[PDB]
Amino acid sequence: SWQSYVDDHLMCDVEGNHLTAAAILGQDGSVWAQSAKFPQLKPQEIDGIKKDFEEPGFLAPTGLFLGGEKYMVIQGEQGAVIRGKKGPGGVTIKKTNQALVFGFYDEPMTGGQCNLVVERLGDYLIESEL
Repeated sequence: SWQSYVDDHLMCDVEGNHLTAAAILGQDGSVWAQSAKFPQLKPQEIDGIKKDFEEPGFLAPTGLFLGGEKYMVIQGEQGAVIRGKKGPGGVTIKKTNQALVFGFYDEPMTGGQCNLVVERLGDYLIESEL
């Protein structure tokens, strides 16, 4: 289900650590599944994300805001992945055909481990035509 993807794919422990929160939202902004601590995102934030996927670099000067919190944009994949850092944590956002997979991490988990779980699920949904 969309909820087993969140709980079993995204929240699966990678080297003992797991995401602080995860979710799959439809690109219209609606939540299909989310973990318990996932943030309430604003409309304008979901819009900035979609705009950065069309015009990469759109978010860098201003920051990646999620839940009213600022993230500093870090290197991603054009039109495919947006990554950010906020102190010892960060977030990875993977764009699929119909969705947006989000992954929030906090130390001791690393960015590489968050990228791994988030992007692999994203490539799996993309394969299933989602």
